[PDB]
Formats: sequence, structure tokens, C-alpha cells
Amino acid sequence: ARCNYKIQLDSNKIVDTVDIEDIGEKKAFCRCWKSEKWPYCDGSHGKHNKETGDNVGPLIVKS
Amino acid sequence: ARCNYKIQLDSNKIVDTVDIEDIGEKKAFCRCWKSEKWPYCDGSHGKHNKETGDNVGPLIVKS
Ligand code: FES
Ligand code: FES
Repeated sequence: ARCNYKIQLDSNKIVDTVDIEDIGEKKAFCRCWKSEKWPYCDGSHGKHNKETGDNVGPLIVKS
Repeated sequence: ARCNYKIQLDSNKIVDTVDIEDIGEKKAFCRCWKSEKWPYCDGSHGKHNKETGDNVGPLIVKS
């Protein structure tokens, strides 16, 4: 049971790097692998959780 | 097909918040929902990807 059906399926391993000096006030990062704005959250987690009963959600990095 | 079988299954929605002033040099955050050090990566993604063919990996936040 894989988790990612959408993001860079050609890649062997998806690791994203961000510098704190690009966060601004705050940024929300996707942990559900469904965002169309990867690696940022775009709210797609909500439909996923409703359909599946899951409870996943983003990481908020703040300043 | 839910993604999270491990983290706070009582919770309706798992949103984590971190302040950049707690990153230090860098921190790696789990996006595979298998870490025993949630919300940080503990390398559990590697066994998951080997078993399933998946390609998920952490978010690295650096300074
Ligand atoms: S779109 Fe994936 S966690 Fe929000
Ligand atoms: S342990 Fe989950 S992304 Fe590394």
C-alpha cells in the first residue's frame, strides 16, 4: 500500500528542501501527497480525509 | 485508501506547527506517517518505500 499516487512518480525519492528565509509569516506544507501546489498544501487533504476516513493534514512552519 | 495507520488515530485532523526558531541548522519532517518521532523524520520512510515501491520522503527545513 503506497501513499503517493501523484507527485513526481518518475522520482525514486522525493525530498524537498526549504530555507526558513522563504517562509515569511508562515507556510503550510503538504503531507498528504495530493496537493497541486507541491510541496505546499492547497487544501486537497480535506477531500482525501472525507472520502477515506483519514486524518492527515499539513505542517505549518511559522515565524 | 487512507495514508495514516499510525499517528494519533484518535484525532480528526493532524496539523503540526513549528517555529523557525526551533529548526537550528536543519530539521527533517516526516511525510510518510510512519515515524516513531512524529512529526520528525526517523528514517522509517526507507523501509516503507522498499516494501511498497513508493517514493515518499521528508521535508528538510534549513537555515
Ligand atoms: S494538500 Fe496535502 S496536507 Fe494539505
Ligand atoms: S520517517 Fe517519514 S518521511 Fe522519513
